[PDB]
Amino acid sequence: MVPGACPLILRLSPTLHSADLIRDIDAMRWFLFEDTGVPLPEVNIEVLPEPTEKLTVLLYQEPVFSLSIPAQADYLLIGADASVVGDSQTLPNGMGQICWLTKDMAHKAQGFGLDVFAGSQRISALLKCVLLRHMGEFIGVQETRYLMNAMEKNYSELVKELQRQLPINKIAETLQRLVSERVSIRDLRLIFGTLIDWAPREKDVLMLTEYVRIALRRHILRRLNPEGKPLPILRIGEGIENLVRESIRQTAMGTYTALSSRHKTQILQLIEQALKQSAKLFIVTSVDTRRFLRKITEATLFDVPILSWQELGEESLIQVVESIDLSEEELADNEE
Amino acid sequence: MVPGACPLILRLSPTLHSADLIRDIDAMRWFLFEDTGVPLPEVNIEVLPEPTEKLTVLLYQEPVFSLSIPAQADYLLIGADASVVGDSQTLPNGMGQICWLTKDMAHKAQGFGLDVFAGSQRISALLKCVLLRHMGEFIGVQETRYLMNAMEKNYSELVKELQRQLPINKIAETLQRLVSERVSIRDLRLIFGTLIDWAPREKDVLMLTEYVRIALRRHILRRLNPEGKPLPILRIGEGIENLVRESIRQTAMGTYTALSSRHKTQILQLIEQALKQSAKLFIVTSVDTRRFLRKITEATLFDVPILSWQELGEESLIQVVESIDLSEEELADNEE
Amino acid sequence: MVPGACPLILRLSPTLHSADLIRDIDAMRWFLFEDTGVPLPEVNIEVLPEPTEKLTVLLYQEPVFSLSIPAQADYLLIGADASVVGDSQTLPNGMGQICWLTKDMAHKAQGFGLDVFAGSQRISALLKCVLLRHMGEFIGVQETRYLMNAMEKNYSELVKELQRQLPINKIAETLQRLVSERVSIRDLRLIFGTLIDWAPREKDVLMLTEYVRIALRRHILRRLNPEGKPLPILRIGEGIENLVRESIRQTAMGTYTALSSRHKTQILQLIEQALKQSAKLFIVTSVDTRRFLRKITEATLFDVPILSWQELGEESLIQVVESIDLSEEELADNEE
Repeated sequence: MVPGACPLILRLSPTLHSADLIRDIDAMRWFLFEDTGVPLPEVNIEVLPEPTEKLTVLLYQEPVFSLSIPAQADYLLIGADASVVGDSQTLPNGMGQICWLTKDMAHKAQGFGLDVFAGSQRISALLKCVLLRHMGEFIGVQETRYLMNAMEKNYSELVKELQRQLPINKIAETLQRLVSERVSIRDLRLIFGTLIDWAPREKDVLMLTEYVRIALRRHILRRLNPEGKPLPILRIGEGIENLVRESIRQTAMGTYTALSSRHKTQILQLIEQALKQSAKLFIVTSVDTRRFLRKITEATLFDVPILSWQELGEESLIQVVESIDLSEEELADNEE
Repeated sequence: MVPGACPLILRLSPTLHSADLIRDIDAMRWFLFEDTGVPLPEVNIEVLPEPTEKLTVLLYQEPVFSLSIPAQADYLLIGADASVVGDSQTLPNGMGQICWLTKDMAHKAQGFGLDVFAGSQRISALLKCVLLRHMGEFIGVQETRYLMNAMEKNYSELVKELQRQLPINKIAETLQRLVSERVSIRDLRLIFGTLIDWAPREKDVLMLTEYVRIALRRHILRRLNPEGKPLPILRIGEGIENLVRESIRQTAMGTYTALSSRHKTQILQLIEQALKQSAKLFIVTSVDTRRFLRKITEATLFDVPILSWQELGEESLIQVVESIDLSEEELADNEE
Repeated sequence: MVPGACPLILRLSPTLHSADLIRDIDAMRWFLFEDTGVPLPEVNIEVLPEPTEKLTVLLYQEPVFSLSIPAQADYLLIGADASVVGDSQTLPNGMGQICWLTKDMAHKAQGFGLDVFAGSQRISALLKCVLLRHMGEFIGVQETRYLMNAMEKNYSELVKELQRQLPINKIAETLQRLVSERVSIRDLRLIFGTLIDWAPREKDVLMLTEYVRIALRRHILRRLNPEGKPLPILRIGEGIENLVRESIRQTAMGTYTALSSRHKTQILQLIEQALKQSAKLFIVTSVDTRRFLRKITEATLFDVPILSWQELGEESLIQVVESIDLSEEELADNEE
């Protein structure tokens, strides 16, 4: 009887198991560490006897992924596009769209300029997807202490000064709030430097997270669109920001937004409606109200990245696509 | 002469004893630990010479379970349904309904899609029931310290930070208030993380329990209805919440509800009456007054789970069944 | 010359001594420990040469029990009833009624469904009676420390937290006030848990005793009437409680009752008069004034148990028998 949940469990029918699943999942963990910077816990492989082909992924033993692979399913494609179509189903919890392809169709898709997974990889490229939706749960206080104890090899004075500046719970909160926005924390040295520089002059951890986001803005803007080509930007017009700035209320532990449910909701469906025009769009708002806006749209729209004007340097052009704007609701709609 | 009561004693006539009772009770304890997360103390088996077939379950040597199995009783069914009927009796203390079945009738019931216990299992499936009604008594201060000392293997910094945040009595109070609502505490890591994040900004342990309940809401909503099918929700109309919000009185150790016995009582019989329409219903109220409402209906209706609006995510639909509503009583009924 | 009185001395004529008195008294001590939870000190047997058959029981060397067994006395019955009668005498200090029976009459009484003591047991069943009248003197500060040092085997953190909460004299006071009401303290774990939960928010030890009584209310209601059959309840009407609530006066060390001797006395004889209708009755009053009422009737009526409304759960019915009520006296009788 040992307390503490088992962190990561992958349950598979013995048909799906193979000899290269171990090293494939190992390489998946290594790649995810190099990309997002959060060291994932080693996976526990459980063989579940079942005639029906099914796999499940268990985070802390709460079933969060469950999928049944069809019989003809041997080549896997993540996401859907116009060039290749056929046998597509939507992942649960709104994680997206996937397709199963035959040998020839998948060869054509691979030739078209995409990646096609076949064999044990079909597990990894699925498992990885799940991890990208639940990454923020693998960085807490103990994981933060592990990162700091690993960084005490080369940066001993940096870690010591940081500890003298901020207690470990605030560091863990900042790292978690960074990771839950798909901002990589591989560059821990710069993060610790920014928290040290901006720690004496600030007390709400959320502002520290904003500052660490700004100091990483080069990395963020590279990881969004790797090539220098301009990808679209959806500005928010001054109405919504001017609305939300009066929602800022300050207590001894920070500043929080207080908007009526009507304003929140209408913002959510209007943003959702305006995002159907193109597959990938980047929302943009002001610096002072970026975080608050994320806090009013993180629950439903998770994959959409909410940048800020200062987080885009003057070396990046804007390629404006739309202009979202609303006035208040309770006093009068005036835009809605 | 050794002080301290004997925790768990099962007294049986020598007829009921067997060779597989030891490992059966062991597996029962293991399953209950994996389900609810509270490590139960090892059971003491006492053989009670009695011609009459009778068993008793003793928590701290205060007889709390006493049942006499009939002579023809060899196959056991927990709960009653329309498909199978015959030889049904109600467990004491309002623990429910059970049936004893013959070999053929129990085979038919098992084929119908239920579980039938026969042999030593008839003890376990009964004993377990008792444990599910008294679980909250097996988590105190010493048990909390045992859990923390077990979690000091992998999460040392998490436990140290928690201790620096909250004294052990508040942690034990929070865990007990969680377990006495059938909220599993198997995921201790997330519980400690939430208590660490929300401990500096809060002093009434009951609010901390509310926050830990919210952070577990995915688990709670899975454990209530394991399948994604919508199961019924009984809302409470705004009258009762608007009534009870003025019952909140704040002292230096927290906020408590103060309602006249008339309001409490009328709420209890009206809820009890409205719950006879369906076997299983989930009450729903507001976030601010969930706990208080539980505190005014925990004594009589224990098995009914009282969720909250925020504890249900926007990814779960509502399947409204009824709408409970009352006004005040002392000033004027106005609904009653 | 050694300070400190000899705790328990039983003085007997050599006629009454036997070879099985040692183990009989040992089993008596063990049973009393399992029942009331207070570990009694080992008895010192003194042989007192006397032609007259007489025994004495000495608590701290102050003669408190003295009885002379008649010549024809070989079978002993404790208490008197209608079915068997003959050779009955009243124990001193109002401890009750006993009977000596011949072989055939005692056999008939045993067949009637009672217990009959013969031989060395006639000492034990008498000695035990004395112990049940003076139990509260065997739990002080040293005995409390012995109980806590025994409970430091399995509950180390529970005892440590309790000590950090309450000094040992308050714990001893609470245990003594519990034992002097025939409330068993065998379940020390729950008592310590309740004192830990309710210690920060309270300073008068008497309230802590009330809370520990409430948390034990299951044990208490079982030990009063072991079977689920309803046994009578004598309510007190609102007059006396409404009278006594203004007697509550609060000093820096707690709240005490201050009533004129007339009110006290009249309450005592009226209760005594109303209790002659039935052999066994349970007084009931409000939660706020139970303890005070006991404090105004403990001196004369000791054996009568004074429960409280909250100490009876809603699962127990009331079987009201009478309704005691009085108004004030000094201002005007108005009921008396």
